[PDB]
Amino acid sequence: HHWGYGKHNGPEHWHKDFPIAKGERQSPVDIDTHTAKYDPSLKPLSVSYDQATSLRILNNGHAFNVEFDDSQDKAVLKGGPLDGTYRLIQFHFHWGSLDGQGSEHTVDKKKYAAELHLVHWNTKYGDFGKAVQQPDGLAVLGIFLKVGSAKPGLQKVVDVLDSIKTKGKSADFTNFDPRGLLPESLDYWTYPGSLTTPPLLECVTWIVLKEPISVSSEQVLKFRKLNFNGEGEPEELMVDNWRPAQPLKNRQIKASFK
Ligand SMILES: CCCCCCCCCCOS(N)(=O)=O
Ligand SMILES: [Cl-]
Ligand SMILES: [Zn+2]
Repeated sequence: HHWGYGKHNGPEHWHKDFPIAKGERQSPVDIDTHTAKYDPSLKPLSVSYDQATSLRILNNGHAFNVEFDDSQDKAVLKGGPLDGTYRLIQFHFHWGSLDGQGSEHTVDKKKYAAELHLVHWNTKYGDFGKAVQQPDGLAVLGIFLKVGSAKPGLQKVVDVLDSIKTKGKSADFTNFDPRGLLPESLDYWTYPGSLTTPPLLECVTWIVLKEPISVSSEQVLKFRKLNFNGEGEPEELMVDNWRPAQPLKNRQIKASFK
């Protein structure tokens, strides 16, 4: 009985195996734009993905991960609310069964069609494993997806999904440039949170971009053709793999823009 997004193993069940699910800094959260406050102490955000080197794409039964070689100082996120440098290790998405839902974070309760998560770990901790044992071990750059014009830079990801339809399948995925998934503006909201999937560790500094990227209906429809199940098992489409907004508790969301 592994965790998932179904009626008997979904978000409302996670707290039993992962008590931190009801913690003090859980993610995602609803971003109340009027309550968010501009923070002058925030330094310029720096996203340097020029030397990013992807290696493989994997269907882990919950979503698909585009993995990067993080053995060297490449693809780093710094500045903004961050102290030090964070290295990109992988990115993945959360999406819905319909265009009207899919994102984890919401903006004034608005749900986007999907949400992209670029996961980075604080280099001061040596590697990802040690970083997830620290309150400032991770930084996730979240980007909303809305349905409209196609995102050219996402097509290579879309076209490889047919080869990793089921849980456990992976495929070579080199030379993918994540810069092609970024919106024009880097305006963002930030707050201290957690991983949105078990183990739900509270080690994340969330940086959620205000400007969504547009993807075509055809592109997201292909995301929805993936399977939660493994090969040879009854088909359960990989859709609605998002955790709903959690209590904000003793936290404040800061804006990088006035
Ligand atoms: C402690 C070992 C488990 C670490 C698992 C990390 C999964 C990270 C990806 C899922 O998180 S999210 N949605 O970006 O917040
Ligand atoms: Cl189901
Ligand atoms: Zn995620």
